Amino acid sequence: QSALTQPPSASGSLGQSVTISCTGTSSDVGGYNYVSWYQQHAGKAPKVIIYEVNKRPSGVPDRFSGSKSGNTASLTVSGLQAEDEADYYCSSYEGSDNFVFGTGTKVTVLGQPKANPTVTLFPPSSEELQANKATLVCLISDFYPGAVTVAWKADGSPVKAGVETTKPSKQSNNKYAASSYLSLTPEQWKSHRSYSCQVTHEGSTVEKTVAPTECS
Amino acid sequence: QSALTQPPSASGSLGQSVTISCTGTSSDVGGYNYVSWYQQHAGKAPKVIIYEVNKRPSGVPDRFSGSKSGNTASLTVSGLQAEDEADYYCSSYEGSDNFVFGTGTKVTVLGQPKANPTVTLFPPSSEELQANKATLVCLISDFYPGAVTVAWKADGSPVKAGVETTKPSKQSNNKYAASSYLSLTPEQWKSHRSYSCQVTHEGSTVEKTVAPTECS
Amino acid sequence: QSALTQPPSASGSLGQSVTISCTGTSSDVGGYNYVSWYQQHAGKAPKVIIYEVNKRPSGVPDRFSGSKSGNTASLTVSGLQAEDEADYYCSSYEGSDNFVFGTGTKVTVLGQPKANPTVTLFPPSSEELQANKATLVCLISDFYPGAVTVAWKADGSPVKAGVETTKPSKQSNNKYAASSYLSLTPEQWKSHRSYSCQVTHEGSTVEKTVAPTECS
Amino acid sequence: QSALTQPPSASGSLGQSVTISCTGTSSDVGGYNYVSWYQQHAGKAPKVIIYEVNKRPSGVPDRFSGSKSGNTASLTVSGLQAEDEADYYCSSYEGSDNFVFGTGTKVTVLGQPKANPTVTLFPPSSEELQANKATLVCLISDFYPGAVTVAWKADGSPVKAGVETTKPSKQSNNKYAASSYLSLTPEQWKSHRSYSCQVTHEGSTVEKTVAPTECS
Repeated sequence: QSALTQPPSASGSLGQSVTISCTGTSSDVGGYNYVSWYQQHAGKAPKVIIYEVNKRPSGVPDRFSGSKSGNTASLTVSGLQAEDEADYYCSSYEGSDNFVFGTGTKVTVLGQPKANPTVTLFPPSSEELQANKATLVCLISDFYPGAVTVAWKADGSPVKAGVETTKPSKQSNNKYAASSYLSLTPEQWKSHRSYSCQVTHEGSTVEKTVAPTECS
Repeated sequence: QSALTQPPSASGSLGQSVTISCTGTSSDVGGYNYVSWYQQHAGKAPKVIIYEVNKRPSGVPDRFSGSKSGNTASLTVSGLQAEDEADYYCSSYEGSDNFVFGTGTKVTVLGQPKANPTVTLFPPSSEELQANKATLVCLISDFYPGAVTVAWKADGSPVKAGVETTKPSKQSNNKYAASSYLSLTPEQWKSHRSYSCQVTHEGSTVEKTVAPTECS
Repeated sequence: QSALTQPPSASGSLGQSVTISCTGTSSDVGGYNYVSWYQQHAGKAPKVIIYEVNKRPSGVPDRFSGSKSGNTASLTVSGLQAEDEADYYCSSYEGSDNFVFGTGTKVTVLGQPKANPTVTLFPPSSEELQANKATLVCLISDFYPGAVTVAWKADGSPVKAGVETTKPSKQSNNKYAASSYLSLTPEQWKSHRSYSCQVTHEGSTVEKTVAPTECS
Repeated sequence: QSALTQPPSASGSLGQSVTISCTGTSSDVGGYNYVSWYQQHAGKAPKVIIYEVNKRPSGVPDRFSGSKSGNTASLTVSGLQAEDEADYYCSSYEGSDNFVFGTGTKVTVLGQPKANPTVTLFPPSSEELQANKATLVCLISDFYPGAVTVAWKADGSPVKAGVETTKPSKQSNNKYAASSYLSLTPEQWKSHRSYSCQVTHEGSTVEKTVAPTECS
């Protein structure tokens, strides 16, 4: 369906203002005047915090803003101490036996660290070399801002047919951790050059390449 | 506060029919209509799936209605389909632009086969150990239920303050499984005798010890 | 033969919602409509209670609908009301004047309070015994569940080939209880020491012995 | 609602023809041309055996008849060996968010005896004279044709406010048995003259009177 184009996590420094945008089509969000922005303060009941454009229900606060920028719907939060710490959802109204929601701009800043992802790439074992099950597993410990873009490449170009990514979590301090792994035939492996696991941030990134070969 | 009464949890089969009950004030669901429901599954953005009272866009197969007796507004999926089970929610106009919604349900639907669990662990590359440490990662690829525990054993005894786990899953509408990680350097590693991961799951315990696999 | 698939038994509460599923050939419920349902409770004459597919005359409060996904035509009572529990049935035109109907359901609805049982036995008039026999009759007036047994004891020991019982009930939408009868003449009577009726019911046993009551 | 006026049990002698009638109003059954007559061969799925007037589905037999006698709807069964042994239901179509069913003319003849009801009347006990609970219980053993009209009178005239009648049954040979009892204050009892329990057949009847009074 639609996508209502939303960055992943917006990560300020308390006493801040962010803009979350929401691109759709030109029809809706563009011409159309009905955008809605809700808040799931750690999921559950994402409340309507913004409706119409910059309109606001009653049992929702101030500090809370939003515009219909001739093609992008944007919410501007301007404070953010112990308010934005929510999942944020942008929704586009329209008359098609539907009405659009977008992707999840989640907010926080309450943590300690906004330190980086720790990735490693464990290319296939003997599960693969013998057991013939070609699994390269790409791992990410010690996060702080839990945001995991990951993209794999197959020798040069994108790769993504039989690859999974474990929605993330990590205890102890919290931080965050997660995985992404790919499973195919041996050869698809040993016949092939290299696999890349690049988790991404904005002012973050880390890339990694595992390549085929031999034993002792 | 404007809450929408609805149970926190639903159950059923896939042979008969399920009904979630969204109840409120005559204000919201008494003398007003405009009860929309959304299909959310923790991570995709909620889907309008009965609007007004029982009006439904491509997504309602058919007997996936809702109607509102008095102010007790129940949506029924007649039949029931092996979907994923999580959150359904109802919002009504409660009028003066201040929409409100009942939370919950989720589901307990037989008609999805329990699975058994499939492990992959990949401590290696084949240097890892001569030069530093790498780290041990265990991956249960799958098994339906999502009700488990993993331990790791160093030739017979659990090592300690040397373990990190937590997640249920991802997948699409398939299963639930996660991955464990221990840092064990070299001798911490092999000096360690040999390592099984111990997947105690639903009365069946499964597990793989790994020793000399070398390079894959 | 033209049968209408529907479960033989339904269950639920009175807090949520129940759905009975009437499924058949596209002939009946595929490309034809005209699925009517009747509320029968073993003794009153069945009541049309969703006609065509979800059209309903005074009797449907409201969310007491039915809809037909594909040919799986489910009727939902949203809410559910402490009714009596027994038979619901669906008939569709299956066209060429040869209507057909699914049988069953009945119900298992919490939301009706179990009762305890209340006995009355009346062997007498006050001559009965000097002149012939009369007969012993025991009446449990009531108690909700309807899951029991009655014995009769002649000062401690069950007499034999001297007993007749069987029934669940009547009442309106209240309870279930019945009445026992033993013919015991005179001496067969008092020569008999004294008679308790023994109502073994749902883990609680209740019972009344009767001796000298004389005339009432 | 309606009543669709139907005698209770029609009781031939095999190789016979009976007429079951169905009076309603003048509107329906009268003018109206839609009567329907179904068969519950010991309950469950009462099939449509007659529709329109004398029209008959396909998987139903011959021997089976029915007319729309300008105000009474009648079915004439003409054979009856091992066919009529059913509950029989007369139904009147009409356009009032309804469609009428009538009362239950049940059929049989397969038995041994078409012998009479055995009634007794156990007027209040000490439950009543002391316990102050005024219960006169009217009992009917050894039936063959299970048909129990019962009517109580209070000194002369009808009586029926707090009186029950246990839908009937009896094991051993079968036959049939049942009860009917009345519960009121002592005085309503001892202040009052007499209570009558008349079970009725057609070419049957039995009447019984219990009157108030004293002990030893």
